Amino acid sequence: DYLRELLKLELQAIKQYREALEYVKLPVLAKILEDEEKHIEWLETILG
Amino acid sequence: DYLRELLKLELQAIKQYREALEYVKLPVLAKILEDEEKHIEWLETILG
Ligand SMILES: [Co+2]
Ligand SMILES: [Co+2]
Repeated sequence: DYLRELLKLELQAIKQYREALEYVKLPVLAKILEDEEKHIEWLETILG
Repeated sequence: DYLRELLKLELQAIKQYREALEYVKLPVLAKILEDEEKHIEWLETILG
């Protein structure tokens, strides 16, 4: 569950860095974004 | 605004990752703190 909630905060993180990338195209949001996709997989493996 | 939002997210995040890293010491989670630690760095720069 805590793992699950970080699984969703990370999820949320994705959708927002997504939109914001969409509107300001700062390369840097780009890189963090990819780090949150990672956090996801790390989470998923740990998770269900 | 979206910048402050992102800021808040990661501050949210950094906070739970810590408790989680607290309750059970899985190096993955700290590996994720350092990431969220870079992002906040970066968010701060964009925020100047
Ligand atoms: Co993350
Ligand atoms: Co982050």
